[PDB]
Amino acid sequence: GEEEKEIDKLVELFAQAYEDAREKKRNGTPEEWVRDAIEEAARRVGRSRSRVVEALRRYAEKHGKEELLKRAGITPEALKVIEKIEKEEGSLEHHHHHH
Repeated sequence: GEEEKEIDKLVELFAQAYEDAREKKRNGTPEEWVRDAIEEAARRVGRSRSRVVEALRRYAEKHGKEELLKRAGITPEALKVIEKIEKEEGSLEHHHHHH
């Protein structure tokens, strides 16, 4: 009905984008395949690459990680790394700037 209207569909396009990334980067990593999938999932709707992260990550908190990995067509060994991609975008501790 009206539940997960902007969340569940944000995992659907991420699934096929992760497949496309794994097929073009055969010698790559699960982190590169999620990283490229998050971009194409955002590009599909015209959003930022950050808003889609909150969506696939919310979905795993609401449905559980075991449901997210099935919906995205990924392994739990790949799903656990998506949290490290979120923290790698959060690299304010690794850099210096004026404030």
